[PDB]
Amino acid sequence: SMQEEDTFRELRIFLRNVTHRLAIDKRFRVFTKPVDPDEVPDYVTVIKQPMDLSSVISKIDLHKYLTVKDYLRDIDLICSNALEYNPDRDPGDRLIRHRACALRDTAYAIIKEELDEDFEQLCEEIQES
Ligand SMILES: CC(=O)c1csc(NC(=O)C(C)(C)N)n1
Repeated sequence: SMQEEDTFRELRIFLRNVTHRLAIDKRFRVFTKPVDPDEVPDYVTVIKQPMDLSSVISKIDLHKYLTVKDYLRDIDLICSNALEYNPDRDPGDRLIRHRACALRDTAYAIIKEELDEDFEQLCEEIQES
């Protein structure tokens, strides 16, 4: 529909504003861009679906997210990716995991405070239709 395309447009604008805000936070600078193939050689070893905030922006612009739940699955995957690639006790692996979870917490907190439940409900009923 033309009204249903309005509400997906509204969704994307929201997901873009949220995503921009994770991305400009110093704590999450390591989640902004794909991991450098030189800087970290053995990443593509044990992480099978890389995900990062710039790829999330590109999935929005490509109309890949029809609901917030679908967006959050990709934030979950960033956080989940970081915990899996940094499982050691080291201070380097604990700084990264803490940042990851603070990314997840911030994303969910921003949505809980600023996305009307009903708006998300309408997004799911259109997608489910
Ligand atoms: C994106 C991500 O999960 C990531 C990027 S670099 C890194 N962590 C490390 O390179 C050390 C060895 C410091 N733990 N994690």
